Amino acid sequence: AVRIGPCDQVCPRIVPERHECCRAHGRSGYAYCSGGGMYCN
Repeated sequence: AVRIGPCDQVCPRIVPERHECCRAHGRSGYAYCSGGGMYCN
């Protein structure tokens, strides 16, 4: 699990946008937002 660029910005967005960030950045999918940035699977 790692952090994506806009994932922190699209974290508070809807549901399809949250999974779209990780999937669009070559990541497994949306996992959770901790500390000060969103983290993908």
